[PDB]
This record gives sequence, structure tokens and C-alpha cells, in this order.
Amino acid sequence: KFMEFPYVSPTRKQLMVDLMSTVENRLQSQLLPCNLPPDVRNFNNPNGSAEASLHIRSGDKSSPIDFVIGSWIHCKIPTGVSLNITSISGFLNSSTKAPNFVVELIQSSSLVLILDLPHRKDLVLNPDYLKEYYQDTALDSHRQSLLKLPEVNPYVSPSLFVRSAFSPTASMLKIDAEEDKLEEILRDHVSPAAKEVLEVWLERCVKEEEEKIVVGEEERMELERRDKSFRRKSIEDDLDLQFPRMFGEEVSSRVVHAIKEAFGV
Amino acid sequence: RRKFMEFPYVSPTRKQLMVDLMSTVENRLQSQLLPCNLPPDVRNFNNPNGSAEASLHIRSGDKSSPIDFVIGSWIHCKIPTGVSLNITSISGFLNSSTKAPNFVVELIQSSSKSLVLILDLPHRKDLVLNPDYLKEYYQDTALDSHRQSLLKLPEVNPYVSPSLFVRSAFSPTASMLKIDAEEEDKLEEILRDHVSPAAKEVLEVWLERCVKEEEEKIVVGEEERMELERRDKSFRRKSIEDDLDLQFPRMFGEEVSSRVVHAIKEAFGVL
Ligand SMILES: C=CC1=C(C)/C(=C/C2=NC(=C3\c4[nH]c(Cc5[nH]c(C=O)c(C)c5CC)c(C)c4C(=O)[C@@H]3C(=O)OC)/[C@@H](CCC(=O)O)[C@@H]2C)NC1=O
Ligand SMILES: C=CC1=C(C)/C(=C/C2=NC(=C3\c4[nH]c(Cc5[nH]c(C=O)c(C)c5CC)c(C)c4C(=O)[C@@H]3C(=O)OC)/[C@@H](CCC(=O)O)[C@@H]2C)NC1=O
Ligand code: NA
Ligand code: NA
Repeated sequence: KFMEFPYVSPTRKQLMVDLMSTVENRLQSQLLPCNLPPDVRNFNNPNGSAEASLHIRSGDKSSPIDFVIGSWIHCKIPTGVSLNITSISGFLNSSTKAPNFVVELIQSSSLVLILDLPHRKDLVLNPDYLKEYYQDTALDSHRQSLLKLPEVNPYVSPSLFVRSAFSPTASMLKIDAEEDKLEEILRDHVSPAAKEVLEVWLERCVKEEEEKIVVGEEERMELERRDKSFRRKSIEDDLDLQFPRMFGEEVSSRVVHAIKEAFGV
Repeated sequence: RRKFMEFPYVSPTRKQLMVDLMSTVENRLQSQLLPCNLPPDVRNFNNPNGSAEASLHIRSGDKSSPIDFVIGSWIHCKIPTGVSLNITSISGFLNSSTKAPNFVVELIQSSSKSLVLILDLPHRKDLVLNPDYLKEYYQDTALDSHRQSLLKLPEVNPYVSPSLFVRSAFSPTASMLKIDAEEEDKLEEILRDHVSPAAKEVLEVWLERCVKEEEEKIVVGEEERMELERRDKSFRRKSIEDDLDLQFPRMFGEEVSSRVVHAIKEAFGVL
């Protein structure tokens, strides 16, 4: 269990737990046991400059879920600075068309937040999917709400892919600053927002009893290609050239092997 | 009784940018632009009461040309609020004989508070599915530089549209900007010193890297061709039934709208 969240702050560490828990609970009926070798559920750099923990529960069949993943990456920058990442991502299989789920707190020095329900179909070709999963809900409210905060501004990634892989309502934020209020921000706004978002994913994207015969060979293969494309790109950009570094060639390869396998790539 | 290239109600700087822009297009694509065949009724029109006045300019592309058609326009309208709305724009649309990006530049001044600028090379293929399309037309270029460059200016800020559709229909490098204040004096400087160069450079990459002659002998495969067709349909469809279908009957009265919306839907090839 990576539920320890060692290096993070209590407030941050607390959000990750509530979030992860809700996930595993509201979904027990459809999630399988974590079947990762202890060698992957927890790993670090030989020299001890970086430690991490992974948690991956795959979905049962008949279930709309492909798999879920939680993790925290703690590293020590040779510049004396410490990088700490904590995330939770939900991936759906092609038996469903509904958006995925992702929340991430990223802090190298301020703090970067990523909260969103990643669309799984082209929104320009499918104007109805846009209406169904984003207009109707209130995903945009959470983004705008967080914006009002003075020490909170829009975060635009250096990667164009990242920018396009996220939905129009996705919350990509850079919260500048000074513990004190930061933790207040997390507990009073971020968490409420993050939990609300996850809420919509569960009750409207995962839970369901409508999809008879729907999603035919073509539309379905469409999804598997797009999901595959996305999953591969993101692993080649975040792992392939960032892991051999943080934990040495020995580790990465085996951890990235597991992941690429978990991701079907 | 104003012509398209007259741009009556806006300012000199804005008016000049729109003229330079449309002319560069017309001059640089002489070889493949067909002349405007819009009836007088559609080139220029207004609401019988005098509240709204508009001018349209559409040049369809010849066959063998990668161009669907280019359209230029300006809408002047006086809101029951006592305030006036002015929109000027130029869009370039490519047909299925190519996969290359489209082109758009729009200036929108609803209130006397802010001028909204929309400058982008709208993508025509899904970027997550086609990462190479993303690398070819966006990374490789310097399109994002225009966006962050213009953003440094204190008076300039991000403009996030009420419409989720609009938010997705644009490329990640698009410049969706909200330019501050009515400090006429400084506004005119920005458009003159920054927006103009930015737009002409953007239009420049469209002309020489999306449209550009060279070996245009590249045939869009059978299935890629159909996707483009479908996605272009969807986009145009949405775009018109959102901007025109809900706003025109209001601005110029049912009589004119149906006439101009009909001409537009025809040039966009929709049903
Ligand atoms: C839907 C799921 C996901 C999305 C959308 C996602 C997005 C982003 N991750 C970044 C980063 C990142 N991620 C990880 C972990 C990780 N990545 C994957 C990918 O498949 C997996 C499975 C895992 C778990 C093992 C590390 C170690 C790490 C960085 O060092 C990097 C970062 O913070 O640098 C400052 C950001 C790129 C930077 C940018 O904005 O230009 C970008 C925001 N990461 C997702 O997991
Ligand atoms: C590739 C081409 C185009 C793109 C991509 C495009 C995008 C946008 N137009 C908006 C608007 C808009 N457009 C027009 C004219 C017009 N629309 C079409 C559509 O097919 C045609 C053919 C024409 C005739 C030339 C009017 C009158 C009008 C508004 O009142 C509205 C606006 O700004 O209100 C403040 C924005 C809505 C969301 C927002 O507020 O951010 C959004 C940014 N408009 C294009 O023309
Ligand atoms: Na703010
Ligand atoms: Na600025």
C-alpha cells in the first residue's frame, strides 16, 4: 500500500487518501486485486535519490473499467531541490465511450494541479459527446472557481500533446506560493473540486445500465486506436526519458515494463 | 451602402490590419481564387430598421486547388443597450484534397471594455490520434511563440470562450486573447506593433506551409478523405447553427438572415 504518501504534506497526503479510498470503495464490485510484484509496488534508486510507489487495480470483465492507477514519485534533484508527484488516474476500456479521469499534484519547487475527465472521442466530430459529458455537467465551474483565487493562475504545458489530450473543462492550474494558505487552498477548494469531479466520473461515466449492442466493431476499434495512441505517447514522454534517470536503468525498464503492460502497450 | 473593404465603423488601425490581411490573401492566391459571385443582396446587407449593417466577401477556390474557399466579413450592430458590436474576420478553409490546417483571424469588440482577438490555424485531424499531424503543423512551426509573445503584454490576457465547442475546435497554439481597456491610444499601438505582425506571420505560415504549392501531388487516401469530409461537415454545421442560426434572425430580421444564411450555408456546403 502506497497510501503512506511519505514526503507530501498532511493536507495533500490526506486528499490523496480520501480520493483513492472513494475509488476503491465505490468500485470494489468491479475492481480486481493489485497483482503487481512487490518489486514494482515500491521501488527506488540504488543511491537513494528517488523513491516511489505504485498501485494498480485492473477492472473485471463486463466492467467498463480498463484499470485504475495511483502513485507517488519522490525525487531529489541534483540541484538540492525535491520533486514530489501524486496522482490518481482511471482508464476505461472500449466497452464504453465515456471520458477517463485524472488528478495530479505536481511540485518541483508553487504547485501544479491537473484535474480532468479526458475526452475519448474527437469533440469536433462528435458535438453530442461534448454536450453529454461536459456541457450538461458542471465541470467548467470547478475550473473557473479555482481561477478566482489570486494565487491561482492557468497553467499551460510546454507539451502541445498534453494541451490537446485534455478536455475543454480540464483544470490545468499553477498555484503560486508559503505553506499557510496553500494547504488552505487544497483543503477548502482543491479537494472539494477534486472530489466533485471524481464524483461525476463515478456516477455518470462508470456507473450505468445503458449500452446494449452499442459501440460496434468500428466505433470500438476507433477507441482502442485512440486510447492506444494516447497511452503510448504519454508513456514515452513522461516515463521513457524521465525514469532511466530517476531510478537507474535497472529499475525503470522493469517498472516501465509493468506499466506499459498494464496500459496494453 | 458600404463595401467590404471599406470597414466603416471600426478604427483606422483595425481597419488597416483587416485590409492588409485580406489583400495579401487575394494577391498571394490569385492563381487559384475564383471571383466573388455573391449577389448584391448578400455582399452588403442590413436590418431594415438600420440597427445592423454587414458586408460579406466569399471567394471560392478553383478545381485542383487545395482551397475550399476564403471568406471575409464585418458585422456592425447596435445593441438595445445603446452599445455597439463590431466583428471583423477572415477565414481560409481547405478542402478534402489536403489534410493541412485552416486559417482564421477575428477581432471582436462587444463592449467598450475589451477587444477579443482570435488567431489560429484550426486543426483538421484529431491530434491525440494523429501525433505526427501535431508535430508537422504545430511543433515544427513557431505558432505558439505568437501566443506567448502577445501574452507578455500587461494589457493582454487569455480569453476562454463560454462555448466548449469553440474551445476544442481550436489548436493548442491558437491565440485566444482578451485585450484590455479603452485606452484607444495604447490599443491602437498593440494592433499596430504586435497583433498585425503576429497575424501576418500566422497567415504567412498558412500560405507557405499548409496551402503552399510545392509537390501538392500528395493524394489524400480514400478513408482519410472521408474523415476530413465528415469532420469539416460537423465543424461548419456547428459553427453556423451557433453563430448565425441563433444570432442573425435577431440582428437583421428573418427576411435577410434566411437569405444570407442560405448563401453562407451554400458556400460552406452544408445540409
Ligand atoms: C492520464 C494520466 C496522466 C496524465 C494526463 C499525465 C500528465 C503529465 N504528467 C507529467 C509528468 C509526470 N507524470 C509522472 C508519472 C506517470 N506518468 C504516466 C504517463 O502515462 C504514468 C502512468 C505515471 C505513473 C507512473 C511523472 C514521474 C512525471 C513527471 O516528471 C512530469 C512532470 O510533472 O514534470 C514536471 C506532466 C508533463 C510535464 C508537462 O506538463 O510538460 C504532464 C502534466 N500523467 C499521467 O499519469
Ligand atoms: C473558421 C471560422 C470561424 C471560427 C473558428 C469562429 C469562432 C467564433 N466565432 C464567435 C462569434 C462569432 N462569429 C461571427 C461571424 C461568423 N461565424 C461563422 C461561423 O461559422 C461565420 C461563417 C461567420 C461569418 C464570417 C459572429 C457574428 C460571432 C459572434 O457574435 C461570436 C462572438 O465572438 O461573440 C462575442 C465565437 C463564439 C464563442 C465566443 O464568444 O468566444 C468563436 C470564437 N468564427 C468563425 O467565423
Ligand atoms: Na486568479
Ligand atoms: Na499579459
